[PDB]
Amino acid sequence: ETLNPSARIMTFYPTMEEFRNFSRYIAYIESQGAHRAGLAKVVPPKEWKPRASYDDIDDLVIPAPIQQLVTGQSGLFTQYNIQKKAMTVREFRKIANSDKYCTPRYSEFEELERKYWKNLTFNPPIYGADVNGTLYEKHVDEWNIGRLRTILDLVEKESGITIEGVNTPYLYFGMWKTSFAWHTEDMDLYSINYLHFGEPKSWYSVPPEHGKRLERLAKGFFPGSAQSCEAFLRHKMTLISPLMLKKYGIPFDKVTQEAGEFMITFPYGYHAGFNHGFNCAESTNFATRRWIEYGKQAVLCSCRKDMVKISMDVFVRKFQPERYKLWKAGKDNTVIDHTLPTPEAAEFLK
Ligand SMILES: O=C(O)c1ccnc(C(=O)O)c1
Ligand code: NI
Ligand SMILES: [Zn+2]
Repeated sequence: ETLNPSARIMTFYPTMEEFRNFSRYIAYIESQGAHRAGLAKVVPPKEWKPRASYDDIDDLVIPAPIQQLVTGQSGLFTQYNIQKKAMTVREFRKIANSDKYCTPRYSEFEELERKYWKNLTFNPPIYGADVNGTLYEKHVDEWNIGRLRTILDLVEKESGITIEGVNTPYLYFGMWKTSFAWHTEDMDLYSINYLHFGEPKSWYSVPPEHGKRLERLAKGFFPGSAQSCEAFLRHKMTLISPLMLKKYGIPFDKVTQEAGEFMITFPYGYHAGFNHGFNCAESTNFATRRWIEYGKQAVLCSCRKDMVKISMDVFVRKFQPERYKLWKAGKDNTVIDHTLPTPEAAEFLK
């Protein structure tokens, strides 16, 4: 509880030697208290690239682009998705850069941020979100989102189950004012986000240790949603402005991600944000030993079929054998300490 006492978003510039073992570097950033913010930025070494170029992708199909209709006022919004017809990246980029949807002119990011919160209910944009794929070359051995080699691999290993976007990669083609609503990951997992190219993506984050304060507040503002689902934030429809969070005393931080940067999110780290203009991001979830307890305790959406539920059985039997029978008989009373680094970080703590 002494590392990163302010729970602020940290940034890391590893060398190529530090960069190589993905799981070990996550254990390192946690030894530095990065997980306390819920969100960390890792800027990869200059010589690292995941792809020779992106010249060849115009013909790539976005099967289900989503028009984002936002309704609300005074810092509180609900985002509704309108599924559009499939389109090629070529088609998507022409719409993104057209006068009707392009990024407005601005000086500071604080200026663009005001325009985002002022305008998010007007001129609904299109997000090429949740596209099954990867833009990593097959030989890329470091921080390859298609194969991170974390203990999350036990899901597919033990059961054969693949969960799209969770243990497989997703691409996201943004335009100006496209959004991701406030959410934690499925099963309160970690996630990795790489911005392959284009305009920036801005992020807000609430520290895991304060996640419950955010839920209590969301539940107050959206009482119908709360009555009808145990975890409605997981619908990823709820936008809440940082001025509202400030007004109700929720600690949050912000950060802008540029092309070529990774963002890590941590178990129970609520995050939200928006794209600045035409870009492309890739992400997936992953786990460390610390996640197992979060997985066991995650409150899952109780109202949608096709919602992600992972069996924790394999993880408890393997990594917590002494609590297995207790947990099974429904008696495992463990309280999560959000400040604690993952066991794998021992190495870096003397
Ligand atoms: O679309 C995004 O940018 C984004 C960012 C962070 N997280 C998610 C998610 O679906 O968890 C989506
Ligand atoms: Ni996310
Ligand atoms: Zn639900």
